[PDB]
Amino acid sequence: HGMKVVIAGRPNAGKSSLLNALAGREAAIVTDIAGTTRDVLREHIHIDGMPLHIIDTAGLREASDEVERIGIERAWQEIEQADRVLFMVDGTTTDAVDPAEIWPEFIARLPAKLPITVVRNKADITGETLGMSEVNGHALIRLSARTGEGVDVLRNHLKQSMGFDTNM
Amino acid sequence: HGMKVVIAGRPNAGKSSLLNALAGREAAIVTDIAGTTRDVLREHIHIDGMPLHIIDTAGLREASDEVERIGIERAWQEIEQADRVLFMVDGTTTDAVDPAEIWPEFIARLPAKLPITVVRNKADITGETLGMSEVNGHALIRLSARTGEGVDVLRNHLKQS
Ligand SMILES: Nc1nc2c(ncn2[C@@H]2O[C@H](COP(=O)(O)OP(=O)(O)O)[C@@H](O)[C@H]2O)c(=O)[nH]1
Ligand SMILES: Nc1nc2c(ncn2[C@@H]2O[C@H](COP(=O)(O)OP(=O)(O)O)[C@@H](O)[C@H]2O)c(=O)[nH]1
Ligand code: ALF
Ligand code: ALF
Ligand SMILES: [Mg+2]
Ligand SMILES: [Mg+2]
Ligand SMILES: [N+]
Ligand SMILES: [N+]
Repeated sequence: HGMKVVIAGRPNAGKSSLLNALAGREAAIVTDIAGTTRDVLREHIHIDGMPLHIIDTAGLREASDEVERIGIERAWQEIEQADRVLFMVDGTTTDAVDPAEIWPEFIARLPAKLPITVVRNKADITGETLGMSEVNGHALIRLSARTGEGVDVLRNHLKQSMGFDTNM
Repeated sequence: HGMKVVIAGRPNAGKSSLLNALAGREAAIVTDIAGTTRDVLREHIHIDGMPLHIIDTAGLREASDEVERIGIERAWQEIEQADRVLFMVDGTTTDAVDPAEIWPEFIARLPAKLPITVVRNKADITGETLGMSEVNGHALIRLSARTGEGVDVLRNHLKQS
């Protein structure tokens, strides 16, 4: 059961690290090498009983080999079918918070009704204030997938935003 | 719930192809490049009502690529914890059917008593008679993960076993 949250963004942003933080398990390989993840990885999790599918994808860039090209094509296929996208941003590589200043082509390609949460990762390095805010109507979260600081704010956000109804 | 079936073997054996055949979707990326799969891939399926976790792994070898090396260590970790291993052999690379001939080091490393099914893949290229047999007490299945021929025999085997 549960809605689909897709984690997407540039290589090395910390997407698999976030998947692992959310799954509470080393589900995905994490290294400092861009293009570590190629296959789509999915974890089914629960937050206070609410089921949720978390989907980790290949970092989006010009592909360095055929496998990574296919992983990126599949990433877009998952984004297109997502219920929400977590746009993961390496906070050390940009100071911009509005995703139109970060990567407008990414934002523009997203399906019309698809909600996006901007996740500024690596707050442990940048020293940004942890937690939730808003920018141009998008949820904005600052956290560290590596240390786990601020990931509870994301969990609460997913709890509050990814709900659905059901019966027998 | 459901038992854990781990598909394991050399690179390019057709492990991800078999995952995709069993899962009925393009769950894993398939190419002719050794070391395509590195992360462990898991698909929960039901076969005629029976729940199974089918687990696809990095082809086993001494890899140079750091990520493939990690995937191979993780493949061994899955094998260690499996309820059955499907040992996939590329039928085009050997006529041998006994896994002791094919790759004794692999068979010897498996947990004591972990059941192993030898799967001779690429029967569409070799012309081998599809279906189930046995070798030295091991189940042996000849099939083509690409065309799907003989995969029904594997499905029935998993249900039975
Ligand atoms: N300092 C710090 N490093 C991080 C954080 N999140 C990820 N990393 C590192 O960034 C690199 C890439 O992480 P990974 O999860 O593989 O990125 P992906 O390619 O987007 O999946 C790895 O060296 C991670 O350990 C973080 O919050 N803080
Ligand atoms: N002709 C034929 N090719 C196959 C079959 N199964 C896999 N292949 C090919 O073998 C290559 C490796 O397949 P793949 O599933 O990625 O191998 P893996 O590394 O073991 O996962 C690919 O080019 C596949 O299309 C088969 O049954 N018949
Ligand atoms: F660069 Al990656 F998963 F390794 F997006
Ligand atoms: F060589 Al592979 F999955 F690509 F075992
Ligand atoms: Mg990754
Ligand atoms: Mg594979
Ligand atoms: N990475
Ligand atoms: N492959």
